Amino acid sequence: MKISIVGAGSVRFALQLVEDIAQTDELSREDTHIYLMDVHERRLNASYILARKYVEELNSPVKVVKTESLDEAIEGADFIINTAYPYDPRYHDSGSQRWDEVTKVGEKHGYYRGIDSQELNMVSTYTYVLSSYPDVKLALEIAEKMKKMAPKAYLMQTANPVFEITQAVRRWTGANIIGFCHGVAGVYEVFERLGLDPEEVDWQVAGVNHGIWLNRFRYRGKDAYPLLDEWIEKELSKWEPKNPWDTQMSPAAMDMYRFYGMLPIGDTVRNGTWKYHYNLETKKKWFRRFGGIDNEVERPKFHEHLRRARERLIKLAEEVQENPHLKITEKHPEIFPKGRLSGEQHIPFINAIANNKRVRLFLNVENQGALKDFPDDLVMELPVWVDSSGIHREKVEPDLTHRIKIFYLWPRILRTEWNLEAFISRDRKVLEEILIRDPRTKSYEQVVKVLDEILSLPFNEEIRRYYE
Amino acid sequence: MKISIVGAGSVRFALQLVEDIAQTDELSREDTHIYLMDVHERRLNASYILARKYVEELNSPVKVVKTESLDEAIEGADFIINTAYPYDPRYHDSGSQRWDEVTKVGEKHGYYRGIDSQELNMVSTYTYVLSSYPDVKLALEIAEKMKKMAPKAYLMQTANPVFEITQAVRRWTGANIIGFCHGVAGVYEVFERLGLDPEEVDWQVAGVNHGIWLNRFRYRGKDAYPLLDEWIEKELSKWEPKNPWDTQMSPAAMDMYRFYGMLPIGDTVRNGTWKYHYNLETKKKWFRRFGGIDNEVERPKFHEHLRRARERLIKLAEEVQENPHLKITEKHPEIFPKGRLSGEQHIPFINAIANNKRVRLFLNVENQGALKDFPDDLVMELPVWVDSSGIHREKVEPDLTHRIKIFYLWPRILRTEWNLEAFISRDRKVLEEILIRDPRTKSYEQVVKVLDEILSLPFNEEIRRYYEN
Ligand SMILES: [Mn+2]
Ligand SMILES: [Mn+2]
Repeated sequence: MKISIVGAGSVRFALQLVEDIAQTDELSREDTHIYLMDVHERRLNASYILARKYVEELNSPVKVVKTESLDEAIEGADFIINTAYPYDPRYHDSGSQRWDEVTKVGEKHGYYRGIDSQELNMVSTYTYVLSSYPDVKLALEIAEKMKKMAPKAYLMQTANPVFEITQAVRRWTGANIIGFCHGVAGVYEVFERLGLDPEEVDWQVAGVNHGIWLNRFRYRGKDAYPLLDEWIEKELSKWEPKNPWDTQMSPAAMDMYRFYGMLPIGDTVRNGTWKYHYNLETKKKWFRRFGGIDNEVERPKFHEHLRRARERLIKLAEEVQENPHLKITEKHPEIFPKGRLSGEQHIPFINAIANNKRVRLFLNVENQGALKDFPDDLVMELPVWVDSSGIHREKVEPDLTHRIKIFYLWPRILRTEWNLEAFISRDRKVLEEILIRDPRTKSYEQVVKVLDEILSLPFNEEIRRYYE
Repeated sequence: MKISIVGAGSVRFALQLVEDIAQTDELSREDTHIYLMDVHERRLNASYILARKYVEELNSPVKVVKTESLDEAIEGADFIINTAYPYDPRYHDSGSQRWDEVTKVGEKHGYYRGIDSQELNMVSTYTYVLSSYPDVKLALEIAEKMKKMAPKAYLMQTANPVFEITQAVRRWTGANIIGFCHGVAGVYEVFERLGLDPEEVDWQVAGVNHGIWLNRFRYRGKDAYPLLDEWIEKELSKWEPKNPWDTQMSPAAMDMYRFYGMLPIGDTVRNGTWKYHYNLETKKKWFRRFGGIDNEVERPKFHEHLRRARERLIKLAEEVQENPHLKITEKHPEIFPKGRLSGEQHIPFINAIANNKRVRLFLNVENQGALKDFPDDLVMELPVWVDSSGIHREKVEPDLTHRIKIFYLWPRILRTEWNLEAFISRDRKVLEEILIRDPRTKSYEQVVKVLDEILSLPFNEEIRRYYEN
C-alpha cells in the first residue's frame, strides 16, 4: 500500500506518523510504501533521513520515499494525509509566522488575538483572514487531483481549518475526505484527575471539530458526573495548570459545564465565548497562571519553540548523514521511541481500513443522523468504529443537551457556513459582514480599515486580487 | 359568534377592530358578540362607550360587551385577539413606559437602546428583559385556559414578541395560536415609489416575523428587481423619509438588498445588524434625518404621542357619555370611518375562517415544509390562503437566498431559542449568556451589574423572584 504525507516538511509530525507505521505489525511490511512530500527541500530531507534511519534501527521492512511533486505523492495512493501549511518563504518562515503577523495587524485595529479569533473559535492558527484561502484552496486542489489519480484513496485532512475544509471538500467536490483531530484525548485528564482507570470508564463524546462534549460518562455501572461535581466542590479552587496547554479541568471548563450540562472536551475548552477571553488578565482568571495558550505571550512563545525544535531535527539530520553509526533511537528516546505509538488516530485508522483492525475513533464525517436536529450532510465530529468494511457511526447517547445545541453547536455551524460563503463568493462584503457580527467591532469604519490593511499586506496579494 | 379582545384598554386598536367587524357584511349580525376585556377600568370603559356608539351610528346589530374577567372573555370564545401589554399601574402609565424605563437603565450601563435591542432585533418594545416574562406568561395562561374553556377558538396573538410567544405557545401547550403582524405592508411603499400598480404586481414575501424578504417581485410578466436597481441608481441619494417611521426605501434597506439579494420588507429594515445602529449619528447616516424610529429621541416622543392620543379618546368617551347626540363619525371621520377597513389582517382572517371569504394573508404559523432548510415545527411568517377549511400555505417561489438563510434567518431563529430558554429555564445564567453574545458587552462584570439593577427594580419583583431558586 501507498501512504502519502503531504506537507512532510512538518518534520516532527511526519516522523511520528512514520514511527507509528513502522511500529504497527500489520503495516510493517515490505509492500508498505510511505511517500514524503513537501516543497521545502531541506525540511523534506530532514524528515526523509530521520525516517529512513528510524526504520533501519527498528529493523522495519517499510520503504520510505521523498518527492517534491504533489502529483507523484497522490498518484495511486491508498491514503493521503494532508498536513501542509502553505506560506511564502520570501516573507515568512512558516504558516504560523504568517498567521502571527496578520494577528498583530488585527490587534492594532482593536481585535484582541486577531480577526481570526472569534467567539467559540479562539484556537490559534485555526482560520486565516476568516476564509482560510490558502488552506481551503490547496485542499480543494488535492481533492480534485485525488478524484482522478487515486479514486480509491482517503484524504485524511489534518491541516486547519479542519471543520471548514472537510465540509468544503465534501460539498464542492464530493471527494473521499475525513477530518482528523485529537482533542478527544482530554478525556483522559478528566479520568485521571478523578482517580479513574481509563479502561473502567464507559464514555462518549460528540459534537463538532474543537467543539465536542462528554455526552456520556459512566463508572461502576452508573452516571459518573456526580463524581465530577464532587471534584469541583473540593478540588477546583486549588486546580493549577501543569503548562500553558493544560485547560481541561480549568475554571472555564467547569463554568461551561455548569451552563451546558456536559463537560466540554479538549480544544472545546479553548473555544469559549468572550467571557473567558476579553484580555490576558481575564484569561488568567479563567485558565489561571498562563492564561491558556491562545494569548499574546504564550502563543508566539510556542511557535518559537516549534521553530527551534524543527531546527534541532534538521541539525540532527546532518549528524546522522555524516555518522551513519549514530543511534537516534538511543540518543533521543523521546523523539524516537520503540515501544510507544504517538496516540494519534491517523495510523490506527489506516490499519483499521486496510487490515480490519477494528477500533473506535473520533472523526469528522457527515452526520447522517448520528445527532438529532442537525442536517444529514453537515460534517460533525463523531464516535465511529472503523474496520475494513468502512466507517460506522456509534449511536450517540445520551443526546447532547438543548443548550449545547442552541448556544454552542448551531452558532459554530453558522460560522462555518459564513466562512465557506466568504471563500466561495469571492466577496469582500462577506468578510465585512463576519466582522460586523464580531463583538469587538465598534464601528463600520473599523471593519473596513482592518480588512484594507490585512488585504494590502504584500504576502496577501493573491487573496487581495481574489476579492477584487 | 363570540370575538374576545383581551387588552381592549388599548383603545384605538380595539376600536379599529370593532370598526372592521361592524363594516364587514358577514359579521354585522345580532349573534356576533364582541367582548372587550381589560383590567384597566377607565380605558376599557372608553373603548366600550366609543365602540357601542360607533355600531349605533352604523346601525349594526352587533353586540358589544365589556368585562374585567379574563375567564369570562375566554369562555366559549370563537376568536381571541390578544393585544394585551401587561404593566403594573402602581408604577407606570403603560407597557411602553415600563419598557422605556428599563431601556434607560440599560443605556446607563452602556447598552445603547437597552439590553432588549440586539442585532437583527432593534424593533422597540419587542422583548422585555430578553425573556419577555410578563407577555409570555400571559399568552401561556390564555392558551391553557383556551384549551379547556374554548377548545375550538383561534388565539390570534398580536402582542409582542409575536415570534417568541407564538413559538412558545405552540411548543409548550400545543394550543391553536396564530401570530399576526403587519410589516408586509411596506411592500406597497415599494410599489408606489417605483410607479407600479399594486394590483398588477406579482409578489411574495417570506421569512420570520419582522424578518420577511421580498422573494418574488414581478411586473407585467417580468422580474421587477431591475426596476428597483434603476430606482436605486437614480433616486436613492436624494431619498428622504417622510416621518420617523419611513424606512422601506432607506439606504439601510438598500445596503441589505445589495448584500442579501432580496429586499428586506417592513420591520425587517429596522432589524438590521449594528452596522446601521451604533449610535444616533449612525442611524441618521443610514435612515436619514430622524435616525429612524428606534432611537433615544424619536421613540419617547412617539410613546408620548400615543399617550396623548389615548387620553383624547378617553375624553371623547366622556363627551359621548354626556351628549348622545354627538356624531363621532362626523366629528372625527379619520378615527371613525365608514366604508373603509383599516387594512389590518385580523378581521379578514375571522371572516375567512368563519364565513369562507377566502383571502391571502401573511401569518406566523409552523413552517411545515414551506421553507426548505428549516424545521417543520418552526414558526415562520408565511404567505397563506385562509378560508373555512383553514390555513393553506402558498408555494414559496423563488426560494430565499443562501445569504438570507445563513446570515439572517438562522441567526434570528437561534435568538428566539435563546429567549425561550431564558424563559422556561428560570435560570439567570441564560440571561447572562445572551448578553455575553452582545457586542456592547465589554466585561462579564458589566453583564452581572446591568441585570442586577434591572431585576432589582421595584416593578420587576415578580421576574426577580421567578429567577431566584
Ligand atoms: Mn485539532
Ligand atoms: Mn409587527
